[PDB]
Amino acid sequence: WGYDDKNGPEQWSKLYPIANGNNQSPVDIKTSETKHDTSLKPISVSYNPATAKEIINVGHSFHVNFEDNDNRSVLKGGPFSDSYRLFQFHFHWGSTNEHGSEHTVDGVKYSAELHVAHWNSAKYSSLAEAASKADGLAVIGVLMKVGEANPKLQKVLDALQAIKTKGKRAPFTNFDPSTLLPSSLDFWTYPGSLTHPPLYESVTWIICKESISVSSEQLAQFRSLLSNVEGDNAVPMQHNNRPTQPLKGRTVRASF
Ligand SMILES: CC1(C)O[C@@H]2[C@@H](CO[C@@]3(COS(N)(=O)=O)OC(C)(C)O[C@@H]23)O1
Ligand SMILES: [Zn+2]
Repeated sequence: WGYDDKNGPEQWSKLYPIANGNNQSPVDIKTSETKHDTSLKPISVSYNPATAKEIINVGHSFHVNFEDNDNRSVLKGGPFSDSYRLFQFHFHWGSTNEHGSEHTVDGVKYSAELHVAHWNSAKYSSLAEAASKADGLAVIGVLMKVGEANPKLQKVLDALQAIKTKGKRAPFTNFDPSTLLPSSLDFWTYPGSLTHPPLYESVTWIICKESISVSSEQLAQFRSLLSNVEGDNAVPMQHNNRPTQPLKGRTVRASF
């Protein structure tokens, strides 16, 4: 699977029927229709830089994995009663600065989007087990607006030269991804899914209202990553964001 014309988002329903489900992500957040929930507690993240493990080129994107054998790096608060264990973060981008984010706010598309994923370690004992549970995954989404260079992305960006082609991987250690989050953690939350196959509707989304910046050149670096295996003709990763999906009755709650 990928985002090309033949194997993109529009063709995912073929092997994954859940793609047309009632809890799919991403979605367009309409602020006039969100419901402020007074019960929503503040988002609390506490990550240990030592849990950073490695970075991998998966063909359609790349992601940074974290050791998730214990609760050294966790997420709490918000709409959760359980503690969620950090295990990965990655980005989504588009072919041009005009688009790239997965979620949209009042129809506005941003240039990219950061996803920090965690799994429910209070109820399950592994990502594999939690991945398909309705309450198994928690993912923070941060909209990235094209503008000033984001120094926080530096380490991530510098590591890409070692995993240029599909399947390459390299250690990525000593990094706390909470340093990538916006100053304010006011958020929107709704029940959704993974935005890439298998598309399980096991994700409780936490979308930050505040965006973070990224320069046009930094985005270029993402797009310069290759989706081909070493040796083949270079084929740049131009985009990997899935179109917004129907809310189908779901209510998007706001912590503010
Ligand atoms: C690079 C990218 C998109 O992110 C990886 C992998 C497969 O899908 C994901 C999607 O997670 S998401 N986009 O719902 O946060 O689901 C998991 C299993 C959480 O890993 C994510 O590809
Ligand atoms: Zn994602």
